[PDB]
Amino acid sequence: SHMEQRILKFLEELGEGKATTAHDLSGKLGTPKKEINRVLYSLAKKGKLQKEAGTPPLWKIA
Amino acid sequence: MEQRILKFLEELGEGKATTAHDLSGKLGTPKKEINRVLYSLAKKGKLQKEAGTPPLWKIAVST
RNA sequence: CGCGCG
RNA sequence: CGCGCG
Ligand code: NA
Ligand code: NA
Ligand code: NA
Repeated sequence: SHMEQRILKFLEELGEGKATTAHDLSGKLGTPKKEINRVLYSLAKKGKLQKEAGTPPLWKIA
Repeated sequence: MEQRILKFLEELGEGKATTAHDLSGKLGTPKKEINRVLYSLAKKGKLQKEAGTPPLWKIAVST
C-alpha cells in the first residue's frame, strides 16, 4: 500500500528501535490521523509494526 | 437537541430504555450527534446510562 | 482522550 | 464495536 510504505519509510528514517505517534505521523506526512491509525493498526496485525500501548500509543518497526 | 431526546425517552414508557442506534433511526439524526447529547445529559443527571453493550439509556429516577 | 470504528 | 473525541 502507498500509505503503508510512507509510514514504514518515515520510521526507518529515524533509525532502528525508534518510535513515533499517530499524531506525529499525521502532521509530518500530511494525512488525517484517522487514516494514519487505520494503517498503523493494520500493519501491526500483519506483524510489520509493534504497538507500545500508551496514551498515546507508540509505534515502531516490528 | 437534549429536549427532543428527553421527550422521546419519556414517551417510551416507565422504566423503558433504548440504544443510541435506535434513537438515531427514530429521530433521523446521526448516531454521532445522538451520542454526544446522551453522554452530556447523563453528566447533567437527566439520564441514566445502563451498563453493557450497546449502552441503554433511560430517564433518570429522581428524588 | 486510549479512537483504529466501516 | 463499548465510540461520545471537539
Ligand atoms: Na450509546
Ligand atoms: Na466508533
Ligand atoms: Na476519538
